[PDB]
Amino acid sequence: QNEGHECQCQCGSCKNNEQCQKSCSCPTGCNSDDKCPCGN
Ligand SMILES: [Ag+]
Ligand SMILES: [Ag+]
Ligand SMILES: [Ag+]
Ligand SMILES: [Ag+]
Ligand SMILES: [Ag+]
Ligand SMILES: [Ag+]
Ligand SMILES: [Ag+]
Repeated sequence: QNEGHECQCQCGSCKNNEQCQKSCSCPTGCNSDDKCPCGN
């Protein structure tokens, strides 16, 4: 669960919706769409 980072999602849901831009284990590399089952 490595989500102690800055939301690094290059999507439109994270890059914008800051409701989940602070606790997602996305390994600051998330750059795909079927690799973002993030909701927080
Ligand atoms: Ag994220
Ligand atoms: Ag995302
Ligand atoms: Ag992403
Ligand atoms: Ag996200
Ligand atoms: Ag986010
Ligand atoms: Ag995420
Ligand atoms: Ag993601």
